[PDB]
Amino acid sequence: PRYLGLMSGTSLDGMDIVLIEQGDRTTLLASHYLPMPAGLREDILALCVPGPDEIARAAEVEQRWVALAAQGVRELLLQQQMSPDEVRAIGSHGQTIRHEPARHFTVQIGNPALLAELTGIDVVADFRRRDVAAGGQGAPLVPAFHQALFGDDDTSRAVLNIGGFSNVSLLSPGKPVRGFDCGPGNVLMDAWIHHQRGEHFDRDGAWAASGQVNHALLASLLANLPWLQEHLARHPALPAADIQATLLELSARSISESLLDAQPDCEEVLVCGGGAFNTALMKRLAMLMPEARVASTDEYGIPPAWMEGMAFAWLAHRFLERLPGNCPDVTGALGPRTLGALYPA
Amino acid sequence: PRYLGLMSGTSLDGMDIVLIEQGDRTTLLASHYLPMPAGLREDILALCVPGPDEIARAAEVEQRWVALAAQGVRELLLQQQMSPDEVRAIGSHGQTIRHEPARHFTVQIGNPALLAELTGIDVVADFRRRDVAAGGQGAPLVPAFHQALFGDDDTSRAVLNIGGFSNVSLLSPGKPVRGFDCGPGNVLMDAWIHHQRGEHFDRDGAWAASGQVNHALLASLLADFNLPWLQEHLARHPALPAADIQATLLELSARSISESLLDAQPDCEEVLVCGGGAFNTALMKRLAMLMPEARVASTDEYGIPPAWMEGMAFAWLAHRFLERLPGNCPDVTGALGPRTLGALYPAG
Ligand SMILES: Nc1ncnc2c1ncn2[C@@H]1O[C@H](COP(=O)(O)OP(=O)(O)CP(=O)(O)O)[C@@H](O)[C@H]1O
Repeated sequence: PRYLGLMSGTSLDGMDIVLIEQGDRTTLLASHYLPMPAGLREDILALCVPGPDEIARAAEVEQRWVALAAQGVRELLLQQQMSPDEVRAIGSHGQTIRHEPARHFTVQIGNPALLAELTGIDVVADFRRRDVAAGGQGAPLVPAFHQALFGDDDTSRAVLNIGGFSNVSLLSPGKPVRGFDCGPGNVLMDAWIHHQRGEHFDRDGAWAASGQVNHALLASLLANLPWLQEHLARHPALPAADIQATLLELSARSISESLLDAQPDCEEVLVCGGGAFNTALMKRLAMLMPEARVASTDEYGIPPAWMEGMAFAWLAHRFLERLPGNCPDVTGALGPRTLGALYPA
Repeated sequence: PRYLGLMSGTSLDGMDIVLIEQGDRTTLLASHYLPMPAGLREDILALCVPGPDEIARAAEVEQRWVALAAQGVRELLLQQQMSPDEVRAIGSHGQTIRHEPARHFTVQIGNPALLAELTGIDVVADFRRRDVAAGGQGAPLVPAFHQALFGDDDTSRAVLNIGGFSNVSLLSPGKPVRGFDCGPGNVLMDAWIHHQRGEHFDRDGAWAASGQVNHALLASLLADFNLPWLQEHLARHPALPAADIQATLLELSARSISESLLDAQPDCEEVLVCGGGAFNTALMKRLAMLMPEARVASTDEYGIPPAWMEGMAFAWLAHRFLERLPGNCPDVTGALGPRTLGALYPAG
């Protein structure tokens, strides 16, 4: 069946809306991004810390959030010339305004009843609360999706997300799913090329690849921008591209070492997040993990930029299939649980 | 199938827990009442008006609320020798802490995911939000249940709920379901007998029945609800026996109810009374005298115990959800049309 997934993370720049086809495999049919208006962003941020009149404020803020979400859903469907009747459900994360599992609560707003009213599509939402009710942290959610996609190959695999920072899901046969942070991802390379060339990032890692790794600098680094700038002053003036090359090597070494310490027999590293598009970084990771095949998740039909939205569409599917949606090995929950709640159209 | 219903009103005394069998008819199998501790009542009340730190406070309060609800479900099932697997779903009203349909929102707490986790039973909850989303007031919800129970091809009926206050569902054949608020129910009689005798309420209305209606006082009251409000009225009248005041308060409710009811439905053939007021023998007697063309009787005579009507409505709403049948009455709520109400939190 077909599902929409709706995600809006804590950066509040906009909403990711994806449309998947789900059967034996998960396939991305379409995707859409909708920027969040400045006014909505502030009112949400103002709810992310304790303040007065929160019940009423959150109730009114979520109405605006839902209207925007419904607009985005309508827009994606229009683009695909698809009737909402062709979609089984929307999996909506909502918007986190408070997440405090130590006090046994997590709060995502996003009035799913209104989302169903406006879209005419069944909504599955409120995915974190059941994991928390069962003693979990209510996060992370995506490793369950990683496991369903890539687990059970009888193969030791790592699903590596390279965003600003790096994190990995380890899928080892006969072992619990594991998850941990690997180190910096794109954060410094982005910071360095922005500072030096006004680029948001290093496309294909081409700037890094044109430079030459400085081993003195690399050694200092291994033993943010001001943090980096502090290091560069302690060396003669280095070409900016050599700096970039050294920053790439820094990420490649930190990721590969963290991964291999936890899963030395890793056979495949599947890379998602924007770092999967960094050709130079991907090449170096492969060199540093010579017993593992390193490839983008794209090679498996999962576009690396859309992992999160697709996970939420998938969670809608899991709910309706009466299958568990959490990964208690990573959330700390007592066991597998059905995640979410159904608000029918 | 079998369903649990969980009701907790704005009076904040306790939770109604009911077990029904639902097929062509709705039948009460078992019921349970669980008092709410003062500390929880106080903390809930404090969330009913705007205040500080509400998100975190509500989250902590609802966890205690859910723990109590789950124990109540457990006890009912223990008494009935029933496993949670024998229950199809719980329909939970939750606890209302803010209701402002004019601002298009209504808020019931009661973490349904936690309720499903603790009970091991599928939970259907959050019934008001879809009605509000469709432009309605999100209330009242019970008239749709009243309709399913008592709506008939040939009888003008009024289903009258007498709690602290009174509200009625008008069921006219070939006509839309109607609903409205009929005035005070037990609120003043309860306050007056508590003040004068330290009783929680006037059992069978016997104290009121021992008194005599004062027509001057009745006329003043009707020319207009709490104890200071009454004391202010008593100040404008000579000193009356306490029982006469109680008798006059009963007559106030009886006349206000009958007059609103008869004005809206002059051809009323049956008044079916539920809520605790149905147990007030003296009040029931006066309602019957004031509506002589209608048969005035407890819902018990129609197979629905009057104390458990509201809880049973929420059990019924869980059934309506699972059957994808509408749960609201848009003519009474003002919603755009019929809607499936609620959200499913599966036990899994
Ligand atoms: N045996 C009896 N004799 C007389 N009155 C009785 C009674 N049993 C119950 N009552 C009355 O019923 C009242 C409770 O009414 P009910 O239970 O229907 O209200 P409720 O629990 O729904 C709260 P609300 O007032 O918000 O509706 C008591 O306060 C009392 O006045």
